[PDB]
Amino acid sequence: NGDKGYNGLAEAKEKAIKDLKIYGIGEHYIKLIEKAKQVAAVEDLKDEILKAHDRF
Repeated sequence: NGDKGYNGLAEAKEKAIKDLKIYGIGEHYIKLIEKAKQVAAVEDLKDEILKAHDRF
């Protein structure tokens, strides 16, 4: 995970922030996915972001 040569990381980040935007997630958290080091971080961040969203 986090392979710079493959586009899997870029596609993972793309679909991750796609989900985020669907849930009305702001850029503050969307940037976290973009700054993710690896796909595992992308998945973990997305979840934690949506938890913070659902946390009221």
